[PDB]
Amino acid sequence: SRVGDLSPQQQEALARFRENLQDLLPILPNADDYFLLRWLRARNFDLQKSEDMLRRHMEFRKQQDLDNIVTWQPPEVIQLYDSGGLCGYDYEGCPVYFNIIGSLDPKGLLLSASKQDMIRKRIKVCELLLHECELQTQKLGRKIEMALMVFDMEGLSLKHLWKPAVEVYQQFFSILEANYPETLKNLIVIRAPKLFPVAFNLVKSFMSEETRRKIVILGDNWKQELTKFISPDQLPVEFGGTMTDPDGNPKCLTKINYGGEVPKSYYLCEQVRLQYEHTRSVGRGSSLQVENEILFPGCVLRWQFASDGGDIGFGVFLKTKMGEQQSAREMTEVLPSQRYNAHMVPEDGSLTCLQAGVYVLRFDNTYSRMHAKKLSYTVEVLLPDKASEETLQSMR
Ligand SMILES: CCCCCCCCCCC(=O)O
Repeated sequence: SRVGDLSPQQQEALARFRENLQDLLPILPNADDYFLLRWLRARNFDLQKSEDMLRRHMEFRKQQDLDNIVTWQPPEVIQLYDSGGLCGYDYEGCPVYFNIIGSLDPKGLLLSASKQDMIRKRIKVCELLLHECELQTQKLGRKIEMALMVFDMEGLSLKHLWKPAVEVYQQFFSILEANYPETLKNLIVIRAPKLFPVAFNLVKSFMSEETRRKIVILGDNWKQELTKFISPDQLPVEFGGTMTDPDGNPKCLTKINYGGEVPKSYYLCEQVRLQYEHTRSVGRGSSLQVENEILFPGCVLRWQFASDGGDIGFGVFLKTKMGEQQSAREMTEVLPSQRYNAHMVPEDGSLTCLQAGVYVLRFDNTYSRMHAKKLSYTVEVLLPDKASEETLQSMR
C-alpha cells in the first residue's frame, strides 16, 4: 500500500486523510504522500485511527520541542557514555545507525542522569536519521524513507537486564512505534551472545510485528554478511569495512560512541525507586521461601526487594528433593546468604540457572529473635525467546 500502486480505495482514503489534516499540513515534518502513507499503513487505512495516531505524534512533537531537538545538548555523562552513532549509507543510500548495546552501561547512566534524558537522546537519534533521509532524498533525486540499524550485542550481560534499564528500552520501543512508524528498513543483530534470546524476550512485545519481521540475526560470518547490506567503503573497519577516523582509528570514534563503564564520579545516586509485586511479613526468628521450577538451563532468575523494620538475610538455594520444603541446611547453596540493609537501599540481582530444578530465594530473619520484618519483593523467571534461541543454535 505505497506511493505508485494504491488501489482506488486507498487513493480515496489518502485524499480524504489529506483533507482531514488541513490544519496540520504546514507544521508536519513533511506533508508529502510518503509521510501520510506511513500513518495510514500503521492503522490499515482506518481514517480515524490514522488521524488519531498522527495527531498524538504532533502533540508529542510540541510537548518535547522535537523540531529543535537536533541542537539539544544532553548531560555530559550521556554525551560521553551513551553509545551509538550515525555512520555511512547502505546500497540504496539509506543512512546507517550503529546501536552499541553490549558496551552500554545503562545502570551507570541511570544513576548519573534521568530516564527522560536517556529517552530524549534516543528520540534525537530518530530525528537526526529522518533529517539525513531528507538530505539523501535531495542529493539522490529519489525518495529515501528509512534508515538501517545495526545492533552490536558484544558484551551483553546479566548486568544489562537490570529492571530499570530494561524499562528504558521498552519505553523507547513503544515511543518508536507510536511516533516513527515504518522508519527502519532492517534491524541487523551482530555478535549476539548466549544471553540474547532471554534479553530479546524482554523487549519483543514492545515492538510491532512488522518491526520484528525486519530483524536479521547474523552469525560468525557477520562481517561478510554485512556487506550484502552496506558497501565496505561505507562501513567502519571495526564492522568489516574500510572506513576509519582521520587518525586511522578503525572504530570511527568521530561518528560512533562505544559507551563503556561510567566513572563513579558521575553518579548522583546509587539506587532508584522500585515497585514490587508482593509484600509479606517475616516473623521474628523466621524465614520466607519463594520457589520456582526451572525446566532447563539458561533461564535467568531476577529479583528485587526491600524491607521495613530492619535488615534481612537473602540467599539462593537449589532443592535436592522435590516435594516438601527443605531447610537451608538440606539444599544446595547457589548464592551464599548474607544480610542486606534493604530497609535503607533496595536490593536487586540476577543469575543464570545452570541446571533444571527448583530454585529457592530464601529471605532469612532467623537471627532476629525480637523483631519481625515487612518484605516487599519481585521475583521473575526470564525465559528465552524461542525463535531467537533456535536461530542462534542454527548458526553453530
Ligand atoms: C533488535 C533487538 C535488540 C534487543 C535489545 C535487548 C537488550 C535488553 C537490554 C535493555 C537495556 O539495557 O537497554
